[PDB]
Amino acid sequence: ALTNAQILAVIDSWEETVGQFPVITHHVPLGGGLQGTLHCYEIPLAAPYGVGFAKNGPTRWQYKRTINQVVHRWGSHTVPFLLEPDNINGKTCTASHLCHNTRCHNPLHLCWESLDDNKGRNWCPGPNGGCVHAVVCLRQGPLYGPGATVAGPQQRGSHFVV
Amino acid sequence: ALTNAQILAVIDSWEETVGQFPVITHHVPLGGGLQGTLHCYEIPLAAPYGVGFAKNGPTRWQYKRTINQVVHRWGSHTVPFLLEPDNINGKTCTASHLCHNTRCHNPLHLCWESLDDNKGRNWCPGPNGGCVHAVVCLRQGPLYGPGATVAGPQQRGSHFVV
DNA sequence: TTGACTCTCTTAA
DNA sequence: GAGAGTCA
DNA sequence: TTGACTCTCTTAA
DNA sequence: GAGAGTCA
Ligand SMILES: [Mg+2]
Ligand SMILES: [Mg+2]
Ligand SMILES: [Zn+2]
Ligand SMILES: [Zn+2]
Ligand SMILES: [Zn+2]
Ligand SMILES: [Zn+2]
Repeated sequence: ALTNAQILAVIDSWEETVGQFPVITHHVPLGGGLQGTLHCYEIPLAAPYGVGFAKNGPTRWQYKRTINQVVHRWGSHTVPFLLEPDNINGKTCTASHLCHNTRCHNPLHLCWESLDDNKGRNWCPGPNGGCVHAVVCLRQGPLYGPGATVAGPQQRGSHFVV
Repeated sequence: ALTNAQILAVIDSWEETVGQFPVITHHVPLGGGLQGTLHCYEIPLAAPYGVGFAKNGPTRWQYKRTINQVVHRWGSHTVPFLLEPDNINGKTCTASHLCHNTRCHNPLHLCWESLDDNKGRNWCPGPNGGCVHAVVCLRQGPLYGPGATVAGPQQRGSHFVV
């Protein structure tokens, strides 16, 4: 098994490498009609991505290090959380983008939470619009708003009551 | 089937059958510390379900009718919306439970919207807690709340800014 | 040991 | 959140 | 014609 | 949102 020291060295090598990813300034809604700025550290669109990084899907990457002749590989956004519990309330912990930018590997834009918590951030009103997430959102969710519902509740007869 | 008359006949037959399903009272959070009551018309847990209905998954059903000597079949919750556009902004329209109760087939608890709009209702603060859905929620979403995030954004070094 | 690809999988709407 | 096939 | 099962699929985190 | 294989 990797020791704590070895895990800390993986996190440090990952941070070193990600810290050299292009830093992109994004203006984002915070909720309440306010605008803010996020600084995303974006993995390149095509190879090479950076030492240890490889793309396993359109918006999926992995980080790989070989320690004492053994190859270790992690989801590319999971590395900041290698010293954390990997489940909570019986649910698997996932890397969760507070900036909603998959290419971003800025650990200040990531949290570690259930997939349900992760998904729900997509619709959050944001840190200035009423976010109640205990680990606060950095921005209004990209899908927040009135929606585009095509048809609402309706009946042709009188068989139903709400 | 093809004709508007045939489609109205399907909707009317579906409503009559669903209207005979047991009416179950559910007390629900509305947001804002308020509680309300919904009347769900719940398909039975096991066969027989009702004329035209059959279970294709743990919480999936289909409605089937023979028209023009051919079998026409639909997802059980899609029938109220057979005269509506089946897409919006290039996204497929889905039946979406405002009561978040899949066995319920009350059309006064259903709307017709993108899967994204559908999902997002799970986290809505509700009609008395700030729901902004243009087709208003009937209750606070079951996943609304602070979440259970295990670890927040963090870095070991000084490579990153928010 | 490393890069750049390949494949399939999980969840809950 | 879906569509479609196999039997009786 | 109708009922009661079976299977896999879609989406975007 | 994930894990793992192949090849040089
Ligand atoms: Mg996310
Ligand atoms: Mg729903
Ligand atoms: Zn970011
Ligand atoms: Zn939030
Ligand atoms: Zn209902
Ligand atoms: Zn709502």
